[PDB]
Amino acid sequence: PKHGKRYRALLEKVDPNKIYTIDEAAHLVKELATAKFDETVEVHAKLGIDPRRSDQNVRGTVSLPHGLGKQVRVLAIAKGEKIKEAEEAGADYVGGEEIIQKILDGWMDFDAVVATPDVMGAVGSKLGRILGPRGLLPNPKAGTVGFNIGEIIREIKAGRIEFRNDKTGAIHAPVGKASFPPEKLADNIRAFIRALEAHKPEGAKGTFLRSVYVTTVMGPSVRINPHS
RNA sequence: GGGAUGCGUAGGAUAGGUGGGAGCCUGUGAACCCCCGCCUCCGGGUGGGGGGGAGGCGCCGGUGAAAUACCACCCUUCCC
Ligand SMILES: [Mg+2]
Ligand SMILES: [Mg+2]
Ligand SMILES: [Mg+2]
Ligand SMILES: [Mg+2]
Ligand SMILES: [Mg+2]
Ligand SMILES: [Mg+2]
Ligand SMILES: [Mg+2]
Ligand SMILES: [Mg+2]
Ligand SMILES: [Mg+2]
Ligand SMILES: [Mg+2]
Ligand SMILES: [Mg+2]
Repeated sequence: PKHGKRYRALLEKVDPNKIYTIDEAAHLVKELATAKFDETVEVHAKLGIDPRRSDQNVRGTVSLPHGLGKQVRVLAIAKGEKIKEAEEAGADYVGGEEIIQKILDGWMDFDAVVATPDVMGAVGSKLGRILGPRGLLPNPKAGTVGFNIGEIIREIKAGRIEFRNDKTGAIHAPVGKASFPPEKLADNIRAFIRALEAHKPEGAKGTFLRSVYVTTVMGPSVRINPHS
């Protein structure tokens, strides 16, 4: 069949006609985590926007109240003293334009890139075609470009996530782990939804949150009332 | 309501987008072989019947603008 026995059992646990409250889903989603690791919990929403126009894009970051339950390998590219501000903030890999060469050669061992605006000329032109397609190019809207490198790094290390609608008008984010207590999952989920709504495009017509789902890495989805 | 889509070059090859992902499937039957429906760019994709009887997939690496298992929300175009 299309799914293995493990996944089939999980499918029994969901009412496919029910719209769950966030509180309920918080509990349920933990039951939907039966893979052989501590599964990330995810939220997905179908947005009432035209992804074809940039002025109706939804893109930002939100600090999850309870963090991500995952460490983020952070590479910072900075010039001068900012190089130390970076290291001190806890950056995994630190460097200036010199390390651009490493990435040009194929080095990709990191999850997030942050940089001072003053290296963004080189980063953009040298790394743009490498980091861009990977959604790893530092960017104001992603909160990954700034002179306050240490504050950015700390926010990211503290559980700040980025979200950006895809070309189909959908949007997705990790919001914790199946090991989180349900109340904490619930908080993180709301935090994300709130951040989403704070980025509703003025021009967006009709229901913004057309649908909102919660799920686990390897499990089925649960449809939720975003305002619960 | 149900199901599949998606093929420049390179790449094992028909790579839809994004997000998750370090695991996934498998005596509730792997590889492999035969047959069939639908689709087909004639490569295959996808679903199923029969045989078979324990391995298969991903990661890694490689190619690439992008990387594949698995899962989720969607898109396009299509079927029932
Ligand atoms: Mg194509
Ligand atoms: Mg293509
Ligand atoms: Mg994917
Ligand atoms: Mg990814
Ligand atoms: Mg058999
Ligand atoms: Mg069989
Ligand atoms: Mg024959
Ligand atoms: Mg066929
Ligand atoms: Mg076949
Ligand atoms: Mg048999
Ligand atoms: Mg899922």
